Amino acid sequence: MLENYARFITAASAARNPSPSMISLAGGLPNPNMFPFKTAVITVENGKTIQFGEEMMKRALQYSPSAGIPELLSWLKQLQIKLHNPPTIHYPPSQGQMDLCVTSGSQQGLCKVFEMIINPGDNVLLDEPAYSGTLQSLHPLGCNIINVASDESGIVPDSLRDILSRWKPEDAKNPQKNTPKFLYTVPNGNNPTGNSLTSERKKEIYELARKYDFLIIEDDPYYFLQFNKFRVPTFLSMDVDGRVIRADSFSKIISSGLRIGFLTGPKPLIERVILHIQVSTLHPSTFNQLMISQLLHEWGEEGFMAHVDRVIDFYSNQKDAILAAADKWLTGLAEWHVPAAGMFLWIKVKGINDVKELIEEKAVKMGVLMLPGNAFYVDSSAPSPYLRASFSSASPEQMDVAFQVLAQLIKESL
Amino acid sequence: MLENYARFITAASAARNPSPSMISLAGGLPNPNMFPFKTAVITVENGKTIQFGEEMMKRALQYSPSAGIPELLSWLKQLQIKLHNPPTIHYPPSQGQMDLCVTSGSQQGLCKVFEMIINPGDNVLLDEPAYSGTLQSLHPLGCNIINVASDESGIVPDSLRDILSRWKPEDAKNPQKNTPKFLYTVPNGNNPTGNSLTSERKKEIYELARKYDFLIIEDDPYYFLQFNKFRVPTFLSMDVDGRVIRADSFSKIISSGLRIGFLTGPKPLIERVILHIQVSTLHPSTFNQLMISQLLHEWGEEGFMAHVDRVIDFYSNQKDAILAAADKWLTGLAEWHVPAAGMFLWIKVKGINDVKELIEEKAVKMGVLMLPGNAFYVDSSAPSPYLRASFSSASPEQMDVAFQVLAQLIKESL
Ligand SMILES: *Cc1c(COP(=O)(O)O)cnc(C)c1O
Ligand SMILES: *Cc1c(COP(=O)(O)O)cnc(C)c1O
Repeated sequence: MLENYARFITAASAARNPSPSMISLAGGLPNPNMFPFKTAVITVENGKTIQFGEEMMKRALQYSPSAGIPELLSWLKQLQIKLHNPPTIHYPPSQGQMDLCVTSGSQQGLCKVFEMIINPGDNVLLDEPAYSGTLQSLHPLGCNIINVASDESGIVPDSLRDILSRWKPEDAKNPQKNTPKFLYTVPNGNNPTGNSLTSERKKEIYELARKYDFLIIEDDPYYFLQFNKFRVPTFLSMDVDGRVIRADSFSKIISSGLRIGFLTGPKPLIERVILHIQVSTLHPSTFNQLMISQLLHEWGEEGFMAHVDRVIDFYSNQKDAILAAADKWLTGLAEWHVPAAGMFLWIKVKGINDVKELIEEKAVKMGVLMLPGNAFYVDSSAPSPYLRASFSSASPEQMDVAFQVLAQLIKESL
Repeated sequence: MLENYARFITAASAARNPSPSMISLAGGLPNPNMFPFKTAVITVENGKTIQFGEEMMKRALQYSPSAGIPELLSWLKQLQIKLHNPPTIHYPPSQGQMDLCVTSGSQQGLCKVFEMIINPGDNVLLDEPAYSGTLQSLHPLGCNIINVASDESGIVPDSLRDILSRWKPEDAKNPQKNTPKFLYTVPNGNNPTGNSLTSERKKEIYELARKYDFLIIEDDPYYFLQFNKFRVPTFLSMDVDGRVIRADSFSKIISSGLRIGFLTGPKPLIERVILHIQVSTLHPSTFNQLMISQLLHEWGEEGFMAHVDRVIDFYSNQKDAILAAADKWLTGLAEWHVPAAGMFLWIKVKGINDVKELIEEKAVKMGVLMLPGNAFYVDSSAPSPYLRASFSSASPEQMDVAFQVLAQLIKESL
């Protein structure tokens, strides 16, 4: 039941109801034999070709369960246990028993989670600069976003401690005190900053979240792109309270265009999210789930982790290329921290108040496109000296050209 | 864009903002080279094979525009023009210029439309019995659902006229008065009833929508499954005012499991749906959209309509089969109408109050299920004499078996 999670949940979310030998005339499935696609053959780099014969193609073209197809869900649960060993797998449902939901990309799960929790006027916690997409999702919900200080190691727990001191810990379960519903964070390779939390910080933030009793929403699309070969423990692995909701993405690792992600957290909150899925998308593409599931079952955890290693090596090499181009052209004209994960470099330009002018007007003129930092803040009209540079795609030639131009422009703009 | 649809739009919906030079480092795309699927071949029955070579696979696995791929959108826009010729294609944006959105199933779009529109306390109109999935969607949004009488030709205009008589026409644009936001209907082959609106009723209803200035939400997943070979004009075809939002579905025709449908309507409302999508699913599967696009462009409008004709002929034979089975076993035991479209027969059992015990314990034993009517009403705890029978899949033999058992169980309680 919802009873320990009710203070977190909206009146509308709580109001949702399920909306999913034997000759049955009771179902509402169309006839699959009418669908025009018949068989599929899918090629896999140095891998086993995936084949959908006639009967698997009928499955793939047909409706399937809201939470995901059972083979994928089971594979992903075992993955989570192997990687995070969450203490909640062993608890009753009311106490936050770990559960998982395949979603249509990890943004879908996150959005349904924000929609589940937020009433207008609710207080929520995040560190700016934050992903512009999360900001635009929170804005129409009408909550006050309360900014927590961050630095090259993510959220500074001293700043969080100081923000929360405006309440008493005893206020949390008092329905008349507007204590924070949650803290939102991207712990690995934050977009735009590139910075990651340390485990020391995570342990410290987790104790605060216990002390003031709010949820941690751990949005982690670069979990599998950490450049340090030992991965940092997640909030999920330390979640003794069942207060963590985790969003994982295949968008950087397997495919972004396939729209397959997954949400993991306390069963009663996952159930709310699934009930919302049941009246919207109904489920993620059955076809794309079968493609991924067949790949992952043939790979095993081991083949999966080898591919992740391969992808990390590529991004590591790209990261070294962009840092060298920056060392070359931008030293003394700008500041940046080495990215700990992900695909972005966050550059603070010296001696210029707002950089938006410099990029939109002048850089474009020169055939170079960087992104200004403005859209990563709650007040995006405030001036910004930062720009986000992507290193996922550019060649070393193109990075060299891009930074000469940026160097030229920094200097000309004084 | 908004001011004259603002009256229909929630506060949250209107607050949403957009959330989507030879060298660009400004982009947020992962490298598609890292994704493990390299090429794909999908066969089409008596059609040309769909091939994703190396470069088209990279595109299929990558993010794409929130409203859909440009080639699917243009092909669908030309389809709507051919089938419906909406008055609205020539209007400026603000006055409701026709626009289209590809969605992850037609239900995603419907859900985003209800959410975009409804504030707690709002009045909405519809006819019961209605789709249980629609009812579960509306329930948590807190609106007053006002039932409109329907019969075997669908919504009865005189009932609509009488209900609306409780409001003044000139209160519609009074912000302080709570006139109906919209009429929701499924005008071909309503699930569960199988009945369809006639064009005369459509004209009448449209004129009422104009008089009381509400929107029509035309949810039309069986439009391509009409058993009269000449299709009824749609609300979209007569939409001089730009007050019609139309949801189309490929689910019954091409594939339910690919999660591709689309929404047509006034650009300012479609714009609101898109902005919601940009912070949730982001877009529908690029892979699935490209498979469908290749299919449709190769077929052209003619191959598409020939395919549709074959699906109608198939379902039309199932309809005949289930009707014969009904005549054989149920004459003088039940009442039903012949379905005008869709895949359901709706049966009233005579001389019984609630079928729920009759089916969900007594008939399950003999190995037969049909859906009790309760879930198709706003108050599902009320007793129902009705059963919904699907004819999409069962063979004529299994139909005989189910109606034999049904006939028997009714005898055992007459
Ligand atoms: C890349 C990324 C994602 C992934 O989006 P999906 O919906 O999983 O495709 C989510 N959040 C951030 C901040 C990202 O950078
Ligand atoms: C079958 C059906 C649909 C189809 O939904 P998709 O999201 O397009 O699969 C929608 N509404 C009703 C009433 C239906 O019966």
